[PDB]
Amino acid sequence: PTCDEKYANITVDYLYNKETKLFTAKLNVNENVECGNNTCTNNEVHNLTECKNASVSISHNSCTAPDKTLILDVPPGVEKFQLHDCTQVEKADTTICLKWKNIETFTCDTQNITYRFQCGNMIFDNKEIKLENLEPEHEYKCDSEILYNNHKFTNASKIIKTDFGSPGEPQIIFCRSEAAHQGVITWNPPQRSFHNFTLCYIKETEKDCLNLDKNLIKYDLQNLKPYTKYVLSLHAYIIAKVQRNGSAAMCHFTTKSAPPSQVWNMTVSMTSDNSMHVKCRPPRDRNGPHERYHLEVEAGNTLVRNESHKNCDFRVKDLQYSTDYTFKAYFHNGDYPGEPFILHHSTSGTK
Ligand SMILES: *[C@@H]1O[C@H](CO)[C@@H](O)[C@H](O)[C@H]1NC(C)=O
Ligand SMILES: *[C@@H]1O[C@H](CO)[C@@H](O)[C@H](O)[C@H]1NC(C)=O
Ligand SMILES: *[C@@H]1O[C@H](CO)[C@@H](O)[C@H](O)[C@H]1NC(C)=O
Ligand SMILES: *[C@@H]1O[C@H](CO)[C@@H](O)[C@H](O)[C@H]1NC(C)=O
Ligand SMILES: *[C@@H]1O[C@H](CO)[C@@H](O)[C@H](O)[C@H]1NC(C)=O
Repeated sequence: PTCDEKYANITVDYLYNKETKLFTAKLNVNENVECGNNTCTNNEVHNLTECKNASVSISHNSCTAPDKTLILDVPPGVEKFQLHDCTQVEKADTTICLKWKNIETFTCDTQNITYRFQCGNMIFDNKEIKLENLEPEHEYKCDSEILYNNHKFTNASKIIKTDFGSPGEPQIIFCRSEAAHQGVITWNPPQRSFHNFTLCYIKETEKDCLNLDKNLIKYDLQNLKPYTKYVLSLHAYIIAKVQRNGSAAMCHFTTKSAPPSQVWNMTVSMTSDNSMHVKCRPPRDRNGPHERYHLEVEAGNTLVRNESHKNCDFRVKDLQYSTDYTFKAYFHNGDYPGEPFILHHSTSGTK
């Protein structure tokens, strides 16, 4: 057939010379072809400017006239594109973002420029791509190429590593309280890589948190309130490109009861010449399960009266006249009594 017939579907490969900033067009043909005015030694058209059309008329002894007129639509310079890692730092442990950047202008129409990627075995067609649900602490090879009129003119590879993902959780051997103001937590460290621990103890109203060293596996909880339930939470964390907290292990205990605080604002007031009215306010810290107010009346370093009520209101009647009395009032929570509030008041009249 005609050379236009034999070479109607001829393909070209573009080879960039970084030193000259010029392209070579390699004609994809077996036989040593002849080119018109312009020479094509071997089967290569040399020194082509980027983004400029060149015409080549192709013939061979095996085909007749007309010659195959081939238009070389030369691509942009390879150094005008850069493969950039756009990965979001908060999601670096499970994601990859890659994007080609156009670092210098070129006159070629961008509508004929296509970008391809292969990450693992997934194939993408776009200027930028995103991979999600990646396993942390792994390495992946993402290959990419750029096409002009579906012809590859450049390519690159990017090897990416995924950051440090979620450690924890630690295992509690036991968390208990053997005292009223103290508690303890015994645990085992998690198998994953971590930087430190976080302990939080929650009571009814307050929540207190602490950062402990990664080396210790026991914590002595000090300065606790008697007869109160504490919900402990222990988790491990790591400082990667962002802080990553692991799962939290939970445990609880109620601290032991203790003697209550002293009763508040105790008063003794005369109701007659031989009778007193004793009243006080509840202790700030009851520290126990039940409620009871006790009154001890002493005279001459000897206990003369011992009364108890649900409320701190005592009417001490029919006492001896002209006698100095000691009034010891205290709360009893059911488990322990409180330190007595001591007041002295003497009776009037004469015996
Ligand atoms: C293009 O891909 C080939 C493998 O297909 C590779 O050998 C070559 O180095 C890549 N080019 C660049 C500049 O990364
Ligand atoms: C744990 O936290 C403290 C601050 O609370 C910090 O000074 C210390 O360096 C951390 N430990 C480790 C091993 O990173
Ligand atoms: C991670 O733990 C720290 C305390 O170590 C806390 O301030 C932060 O809010 C926690 N974040 C999450 C998402 O659990
Ligand atoms: C005790 O009660 C009296 C009378 O109500 C009051 O003036 C005083 O401020 C109270 N003291 C305390 C410590 O609450
Ligand atoms: C007063 O009675 C209480 C309640 O039974 C008792 O615990 C306490 O010992 C008595 N006081 C004295 C000084 O005996």
